[PDB]
Amino acid sequence: GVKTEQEDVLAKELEDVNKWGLHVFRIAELSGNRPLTVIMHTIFQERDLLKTFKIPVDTLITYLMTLEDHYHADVAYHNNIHAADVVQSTHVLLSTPALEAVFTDLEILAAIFASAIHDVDHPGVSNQFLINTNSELALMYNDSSVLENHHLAVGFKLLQEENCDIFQNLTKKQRQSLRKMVIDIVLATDMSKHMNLLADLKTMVETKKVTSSGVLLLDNYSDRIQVLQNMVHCADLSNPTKPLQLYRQWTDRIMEEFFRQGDRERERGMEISPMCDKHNASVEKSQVGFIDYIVHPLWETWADLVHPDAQDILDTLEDNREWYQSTIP
Ligand SMILES: COc1ccc(C2=NN(C3CCN(C(=O)CN4C(=O)CCC4=O)CC3)C(=O)[C@@H]3CC=CC[C@H]23)cc1OC
Ligand SMILES: [Mg+2]
Ligand SMILES: [Zn+2]
Repeated sequence: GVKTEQEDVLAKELEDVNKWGLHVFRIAELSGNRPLTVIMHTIFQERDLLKTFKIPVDTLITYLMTLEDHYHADVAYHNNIHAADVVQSTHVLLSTPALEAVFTDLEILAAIFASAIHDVDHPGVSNQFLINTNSELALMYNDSSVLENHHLAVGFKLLQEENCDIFQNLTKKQRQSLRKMVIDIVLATDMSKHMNLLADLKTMVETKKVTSSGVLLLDNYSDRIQVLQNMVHCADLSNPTKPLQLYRQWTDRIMEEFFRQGDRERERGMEISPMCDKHNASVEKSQVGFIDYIVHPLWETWADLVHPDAQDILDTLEDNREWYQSTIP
C-alpha cells in the first residue's frame, strides 16, 4: 500500500496540477503515457467530483483509460497529451478569482469532461481535408464540424463500454443538462466558430456586471455557456501562453502534424493548406501570425473579462510573441 518510486516521482510532479505550466510532458513519461488518466483522476479527487456525483472510482479509472486509449498515439499533436493539457488548463481557468463561486458542480464537471473528450479519435487531419477526401467522417456529419461532432460521439459512446458509465448515478435531469453543456462546449472548439465566439465574448466584457466583489454575474444559460465555451476554447488555444519550453514542444508537434497533412495534400495534387507546406512555410512567422490574429485577441479579451487575474498569462504570451518575432531571418 506504499507507492513505487516512479509513482512517487509522478505524485510530486502532480503537485503542480493547479499551476499554469505544469510539466505535462514529464507527467506523460512518468505515468507510462497516461497523462490524461492521471491528471483527470487528480482533478476529480481535488474538486471532490467522485463524491458529489457518486462516481465509483473503478468506473472512473476504467472510462479514463478507455478514453485515453481512443486518442491516437501516432498523431503528433492531437493526442492524449494535448487532451491532458487542455483539461489541466481548464482546471486552472475555472479556479480564477473572478469566477469564484460562479459555476455549479455540474457546470464544472461539464467543462472538465468536455475538455477531456474534446479531441478524442482525432486522425491528425483537418475538417477541410476530411471533406475534400470524401472521408467517411465527413459524410457521416454532412460536412458540418465533422471532427468535433465525432469527438463528442466517441466520448459519449465510450460510456457504454464495460464498467465505463461514470454518470450512472446522475439523475436524468442532471444528465440531460450535462450532455447539452458538453455538446455546446465541444462544438465551440471548431475554429470556424472562433470569430463569433470572440465577438460574443467582447460584447459580454462591454456589458459586464459583477457582484461587487469583483466576481462575474452570469444569470442566464446563454451567458454561463458562453463563458464556459470561451474558457475551454482559451485552454485549447493556450499553447503560446505557456513557458517557452512547453510552447516549443507544442509548436514542433503541430508542425509535424500539419506537415504530414501537407505531404498527403501534395501527393494527391490538392491545394496545400496554410502552414502545411514543409518547403514554403516558416515556423516562426506562422506562430507570430497565430498569436497576432487568433491567440492574442482571444486572450486579451479573456484577460479583460477576468481582470486582473490573467495578466501573467497575457505577459507570457507577449514575451513569447517577441521571442518568436526576434528569430525571424
Ligand atoms: C502551437 O501552435 C499551434 C497550435 C494549434 C493550432 C491550431 N490551428 N488551427 C487553425 C489552423 C488554421 N488557422 C490559421 O492559419 C489562422 N491564421 C491566420 O489567418 C493568420 C495566421 C494564422 O494562424 C487557424 C487555426 C486549428 O484549427 C487547430 C485545431 C483547434 C484549435 C487550434 C489548432 C495552430 C498552431 O500554430 C499555428
Ligand atoms: Mg479539436
Ligand atoms: Zn484541441
